Amino acid sequence: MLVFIDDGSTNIKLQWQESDGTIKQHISPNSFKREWAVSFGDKKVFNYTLNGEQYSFDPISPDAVVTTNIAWQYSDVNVVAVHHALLTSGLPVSEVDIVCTLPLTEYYDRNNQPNTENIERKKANFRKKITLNGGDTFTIKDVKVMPESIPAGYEVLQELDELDSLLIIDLGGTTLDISQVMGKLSGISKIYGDSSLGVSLVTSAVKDALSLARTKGSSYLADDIIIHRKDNNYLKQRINDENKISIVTEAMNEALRKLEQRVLNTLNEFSGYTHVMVIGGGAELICDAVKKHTQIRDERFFKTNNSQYDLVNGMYLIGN
Repeated sequence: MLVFIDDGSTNIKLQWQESDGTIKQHISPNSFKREWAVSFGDKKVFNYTLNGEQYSFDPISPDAVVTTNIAWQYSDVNVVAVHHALLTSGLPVSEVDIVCTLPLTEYYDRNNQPNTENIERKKANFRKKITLNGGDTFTIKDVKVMPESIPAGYEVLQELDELDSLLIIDLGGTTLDISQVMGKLSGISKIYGDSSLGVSLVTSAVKDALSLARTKGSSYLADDIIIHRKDNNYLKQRINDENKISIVTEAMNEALRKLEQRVLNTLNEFSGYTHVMVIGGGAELICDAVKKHTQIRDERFFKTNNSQYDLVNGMYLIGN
């Protein structure tokens, strides 16, 4: 069994192909604590032992998900989170070969060449043996690693000429990933990552202009205000105050301009691309500005955003 794994900063997504031919997907949390979870036998608990330390699944509010850092990708918890996903996936316990991920700037070095040191370190991490109290665990055999953003653009790359060059612009909640890839994924010419640029720049500007609480509830409100920014009636309906509307609107417009400018300034470091692709949760917010700035023709511009499984699905298409 070959399992494709998107072990990102907020959760674990799996994709694999069953005996017949059906493609299955699964998502699991990244919430684990460094201690034994006790049960009086009333609720289900997962107690693990990895290198020496013990760990347990720590179920928390789907509203308090913690975003992890780069170092997390080489930790014990990373390994436990993957094994836990396999255990709750539905797959039968067994030996499995896997493909996991490393962030763009971790997979590649500043010379745009694959950083062998990091990749090998990622692979060695899954060699640690794991046990589960009260049951058995999967056994990870072969481990391959893929960079994060690029697989999401494979479907498009597949139809490009190897001499063609695709500029993949991936704007997320808190980060920006840009990479120039040769047609059919026949090579990489340049990679660029910014960890302080994302949709949050606009979201925080909105939360601040409304004095919204820190609750995730205000996050949804802010998300909605951004989504429906051009529909003044939607807003009047939401924010009850013509004055608040004007205030939130210009704070939002100001934040978006700064967003567009910062993204374009980074794009100014790339050159030689023939096709452009914009993806990520913030794709809608910069779509127009990049199209105008790159002056690329419509048949050479792509917006393949579909779902949260885009990445792992792309990984699947590449190495199924």
